[PDB]
Amino acid sequence: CIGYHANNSTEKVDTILERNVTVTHAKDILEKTHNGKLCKLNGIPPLELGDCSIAGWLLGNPECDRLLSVPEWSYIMEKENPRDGLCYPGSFNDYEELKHLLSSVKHFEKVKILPKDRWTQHTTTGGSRACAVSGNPSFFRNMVWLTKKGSNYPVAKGSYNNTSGEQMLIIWGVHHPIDEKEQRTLYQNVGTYVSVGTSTLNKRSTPEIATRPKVNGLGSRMEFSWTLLDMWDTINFESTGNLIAPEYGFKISKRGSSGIMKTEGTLENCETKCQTPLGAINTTLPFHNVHPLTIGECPKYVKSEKLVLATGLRNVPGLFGAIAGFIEGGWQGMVDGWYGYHHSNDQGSGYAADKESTQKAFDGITNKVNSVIEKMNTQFEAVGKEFSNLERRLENLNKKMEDGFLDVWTYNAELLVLMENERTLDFHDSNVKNLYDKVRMQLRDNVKELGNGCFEFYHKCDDECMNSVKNGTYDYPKYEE
Amino acid sequence: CIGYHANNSTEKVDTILERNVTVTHAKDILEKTHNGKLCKLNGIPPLELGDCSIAGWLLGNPECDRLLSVPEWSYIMEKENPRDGLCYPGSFNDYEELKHLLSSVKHFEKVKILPKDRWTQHTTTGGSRACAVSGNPSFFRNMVWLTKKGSNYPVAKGSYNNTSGEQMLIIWGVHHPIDEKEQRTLYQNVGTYVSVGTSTLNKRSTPEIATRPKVNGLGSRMEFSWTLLDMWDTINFESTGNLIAPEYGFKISKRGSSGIMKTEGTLENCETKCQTPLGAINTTLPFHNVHPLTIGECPKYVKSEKLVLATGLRNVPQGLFGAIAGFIEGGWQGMVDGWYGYHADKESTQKAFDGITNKVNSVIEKMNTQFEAVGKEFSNLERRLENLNKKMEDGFLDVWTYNAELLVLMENERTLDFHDSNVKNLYDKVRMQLRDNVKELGNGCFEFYHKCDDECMNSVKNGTYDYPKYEE
Amino acid sequence: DQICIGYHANNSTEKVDTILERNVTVTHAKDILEKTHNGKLCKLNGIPPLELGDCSIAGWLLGNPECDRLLSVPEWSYIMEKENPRDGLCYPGSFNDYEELKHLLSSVKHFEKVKILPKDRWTQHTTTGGSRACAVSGNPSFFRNMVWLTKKGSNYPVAKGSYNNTSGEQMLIIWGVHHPIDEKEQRTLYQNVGTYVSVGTSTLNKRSTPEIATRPKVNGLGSRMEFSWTLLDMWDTINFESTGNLIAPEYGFKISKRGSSGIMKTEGTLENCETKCQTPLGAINTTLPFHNVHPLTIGECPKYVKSEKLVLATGLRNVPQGLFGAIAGFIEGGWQGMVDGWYGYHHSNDQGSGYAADKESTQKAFDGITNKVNSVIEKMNTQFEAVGKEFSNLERRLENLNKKMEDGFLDVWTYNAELLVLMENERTLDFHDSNVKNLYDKVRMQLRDNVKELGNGCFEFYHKCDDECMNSVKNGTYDYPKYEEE
Repeated sequence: CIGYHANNSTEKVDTILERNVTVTHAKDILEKTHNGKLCKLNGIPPLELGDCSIAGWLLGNPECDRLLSVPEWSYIMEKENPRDGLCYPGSFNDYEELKHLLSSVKHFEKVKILPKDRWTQHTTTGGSRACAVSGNPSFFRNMVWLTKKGSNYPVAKGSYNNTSGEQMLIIWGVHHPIDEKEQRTLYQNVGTYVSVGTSTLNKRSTPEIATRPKVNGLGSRMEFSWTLLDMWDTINFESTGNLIAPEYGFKISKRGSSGIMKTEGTLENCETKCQTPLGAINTTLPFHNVHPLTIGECPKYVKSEKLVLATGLRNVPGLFGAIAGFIEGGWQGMVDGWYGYHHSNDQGSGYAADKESTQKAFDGITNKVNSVIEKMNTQFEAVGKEFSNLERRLENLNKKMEDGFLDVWTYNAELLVLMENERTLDFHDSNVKNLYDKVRMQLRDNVKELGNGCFEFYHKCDDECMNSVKNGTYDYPKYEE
Repeated sequence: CIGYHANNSTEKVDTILERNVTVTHAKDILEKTHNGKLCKLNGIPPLELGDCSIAGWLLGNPECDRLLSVPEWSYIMEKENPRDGLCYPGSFNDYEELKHLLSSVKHFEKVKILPKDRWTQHTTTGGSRACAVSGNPSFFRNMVWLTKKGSNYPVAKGSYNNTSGEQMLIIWGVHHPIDEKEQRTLYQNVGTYVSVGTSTLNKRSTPEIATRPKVNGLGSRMEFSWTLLDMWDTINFESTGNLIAPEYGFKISKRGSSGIMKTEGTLENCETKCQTPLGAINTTLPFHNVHPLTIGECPKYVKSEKLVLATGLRNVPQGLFGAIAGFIEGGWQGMVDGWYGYHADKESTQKAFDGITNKVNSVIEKMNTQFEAVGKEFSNLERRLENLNKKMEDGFLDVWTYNAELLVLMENERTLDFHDSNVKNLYDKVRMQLRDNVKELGNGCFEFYHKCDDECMNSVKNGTYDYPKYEE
Repeated sequence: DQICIGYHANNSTEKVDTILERNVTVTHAKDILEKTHNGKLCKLNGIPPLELGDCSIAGWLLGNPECDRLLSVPEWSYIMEKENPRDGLCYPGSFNDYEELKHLLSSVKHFEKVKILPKDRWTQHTTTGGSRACAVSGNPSFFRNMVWLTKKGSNYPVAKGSYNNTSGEQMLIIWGVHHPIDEKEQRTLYQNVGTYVSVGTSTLNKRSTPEIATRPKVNGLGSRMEFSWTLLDMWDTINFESTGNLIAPEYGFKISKRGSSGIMKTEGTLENCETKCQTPLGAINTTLPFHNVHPLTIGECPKYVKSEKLVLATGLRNVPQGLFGAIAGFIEGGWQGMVDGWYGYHHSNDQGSGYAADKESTQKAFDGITNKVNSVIEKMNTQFEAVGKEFSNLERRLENLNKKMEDGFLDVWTYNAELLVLMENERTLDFHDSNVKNLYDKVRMQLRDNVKELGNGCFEFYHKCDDECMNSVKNGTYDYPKYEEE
């Protein structure tokens, strides 16, 4: 008797042609588990900003004083709406761009470039209530609010030749008052400007005085801008009022660039190739469905709940008419493989598997499952991008495209599972119909072929004769009836 | 005798291996029909701008006075080149952005915020020939052209604390003259400015006086800008010349955001989940090819003329398993109660049918679809970006086409073979019952060596043949 | 006597993979991955590239004196720049909306330089302005295409100039603003101090103020020149007005276009060939749906894939000395001797041995495999893309959107094409298997009684089978007067 395997499994797969088909074995290829943790990424921690905006951190909001601050990070953790941004109300030009620039960094060191001391001739102690330090009027630790000394504001000049050996991120500001009287109180002079130069940059701001609602009590604003100073290049500042000067610069070496992850949680010291806001993924499968906003090298994100490839055969405690066919059902007793024999022997009967054809099948199904997994390229993407109020169009271009790929990968992967499942079942069917044939063509005359996949022997068949058939050696002196 | 179905069908499908193969049955999965109509979208009408640009509508070009104007729309209809834009020649900063913002809205109400009356101290009646109303010099209904009263233009001040309860779209302008003499005629003062403040916004414009060609007769221009005032926030205006002030604001609640559809036609009161400039699509198929510029939840747009899945079997009036068009040479037009039968096996016709039903569903149902706008807006200095969009839409067009074309072809070859296997299997089931008792003819017939009356014949269709026969 | 059904075999050591096996030697194959260029840069659809040598588009247009002798054609299809052209803005500066201008100029139907505000006519201002940095044979010179307006005597009267665009095509006009480092350099050149540079057309309205500021020296100058551009519509007028610091255009550029393409970063030079699809390593003259030459193509190209080989199997498994159990199955091995097709017979009898091929079923199979290989190739849409885009320093986010997307498509096409080859390979092998198991059956059902079926795909005849009887089996005509022996 020739037959196939069967077992306690209630696992269901779909094919193109049927659904809810119970199968002896399966392998889900949809990665759906995270570890609830935020982790290092390829051996390097994230910059952890707690509830500080990258603006507060850099500018040095006094409320950011005690942040981790590492010399090298791989992504950046912000909260969605950090609260601690520009304590003195304002704005920051090309902000989203700076954030992408800082998102990943090889080395990042703060360095004093235009020391506060040296601004003799101007007042340096300027501060506002809104940036309070223990109930005391303070200011952005990293900047210098240049105001009038006595009743005089001589041209302000300062420069810095970038010798540090790395490119440097320098940030500066312009103060916009609400009053041509606040303008005099601080700067005396009225028609002022704030000029800034390097080998590549040339900007000249004029203060824009204008009535404005109060934000943190102030109606005035401070407008910050930035630039990268190349190695061996010089930044030149010159103002006759309203300059907010940098005290420090930031050595910045990089790297490859990444992206910002919007989360509440905190670094937990683990390791992952692929980080998501719900947790890291340590996986090898080509698809996942944890969360869309990953950072690292991830499987393709898909809108699926399950992608269950069938590996084993139909479970029956096809296209070649054998499994669930002329061989009506499977054998739970044969457990040493997928296909096998049973024989009726007067010395006793039992369950022997064709290991030769179980090896073939198994090596094939292994290869199928590998094909599907290994041909899938994966590279380091950031996925979550930053956009301003005047970039909705662009933000949505990004969205239309991420949505575009979501649909491709879902349809393709869903169908891939279904087409390949119907193939597996049939492969198992063909393997059994072929075994049945191999056997049949050895016997012929000498057996009544029962039609349920059994052969009744017309002669005596002792164990040696039975192994002769599993051997592929049946031959063949018979005799009878 | 075992055999398969046949019929009058001349419908052709392709497979990977053959082409132009006549099949008993087929199901095109390419949606290629619209209804020539523009319709509501998910129960909500489009904003219908006629031939008004969003700039004219908002600014209130007098030529836009009588527009539909609904409190909630789902997309926006403009003509390609609306003609009625900035009747007083100029420009509008961040325009494309404003249009995307207005493309879809949950609630949109105009509201008077800085009433014309209250600008005592300045002249308010300013108008130009170019914005004529019945041959009469007029202006943007929604704005206030502040000029000098007598020979004096005192600082202009105005504010508005946004109490409406929704976020508000406020628009303002700056006038650039062509003459330091036009500049005096209207404003007296020469070194003027136009300052604007909110919690988040802070802008100060200076008028740029400069000789310029005439557009609508004027060489001067008006440069408009906008902002969204948050709830409970205040906008502050202050000018010493050249301000074009808003009279109204726009309450604007939204929503989800959509896009603008460039058409000539008009809303016809129907319903659709998916609108295209040629008409709406009421379809369930995963692919269409009506038009690239859809809005809504649509099938994937493909560069195909037909995607015809084969559902029935090869039509052979008079495969991979050697039965259909094989040892059983041709099909039977006589057997019409199913696909396979004797001389129909409803049991195996049901199996087959349920499978082919599932095939056709698999292909249709696994296709995700979501609300996309497709048609985007770009300025003259955004060609690079516009073309990024195009390279990508092109990118997806190629994927979906290649994939869907191949998908049809791979799955067709499978269907034919599936039918072939179904028949070779029927043939076998029967054969293994008879054996001895019949000469197997080889054309799929069995000649009985004994007598086979109707009960004996049902015994074979039953699966019950058994089996007292000793005849030769 | 005895007949025999079998399949083809040969000297081939070509391996394909399927979903189920790998490294499977096959009689025949067809790689569908285009991996060869011709090391050359070519015309594109019958039109040359603009060849900038080592000039930036800024230097070329502005007319850096170091760009004087460039090819300059009236119509190009893409643009060749070197990566870092060296000859850019010889007088240090910047150029607004530069990346956009480059995309605009990347492909052009007609492009003619035309003198619009002739140098002569700026009576009242000095015109000979030059700088050491733009030297011509050791002589202080300037951008050939611009006019450095400075003071005459000690007076700089308002500068005015206009041009009504009559040329008949849209015109690319470029202008500049000079930013000095000194309210003393500002006086030396322009006398006046609170100056401006105003520019107007039907659509454009810009007013620049010079920004004076201490700055590092670049090419020795601390001052800078900031250029901007616009397109003047037909019949429209550009108005210039300045009280100092204008760098005026002498020429305009008639520009008709077209369709727009992109810029190719290369070192080599145009070699006069032809290609529908150009890559920085060379042109591709191919018809296959995928290639892997280089990502930065321009023209109509196959989909770029991360593959080394995409080898479709066309012929059958090679077995010198499947899913239907025939090939590499009950018919244990293949025949190198049968060379007139894929499947055939061996018929042995007292008139000779000798292989026949079943040409009927070899034609079927071959027409099918031909169609397979065409399906895969022909259903692949292809259109004109540029692929290589231009982005400024403040556009890194955008540049990377482009990258994430090109990367997005790279993964789709690779996974899909890799898998496509594998799924279809397993289908071909099986298809050949089925063709043979079917031949074996067709034959078997004719014979029956009259032969011992050997089980290795041979039939030993129980009667005499002369050549006519053998052709009767290949014919499909075996019939059938035999009652030996028995």
